[PDB]
Amino acid sequence: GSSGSSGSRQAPIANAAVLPQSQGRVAASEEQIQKLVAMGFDRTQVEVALAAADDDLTVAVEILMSQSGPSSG
Repeated sequence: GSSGSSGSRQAPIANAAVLPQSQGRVAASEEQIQKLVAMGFDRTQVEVALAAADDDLTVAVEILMSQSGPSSG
């Protein structure tokens, strides 16, 4: 028959880079750390991400999920 399904477009692929120094203000919220920590993340990881995320959760989560990559760092 027909399998249908035919769409999907414009998706946020790859993480967004962030230059050091300068950009360093409050943002990370406890609610988030918990929303992440609750999921099974580490406060630190949440913060670190939340940072690069720019106070973003939907993004941070992605970072938390795919934080440790195939590299030492």
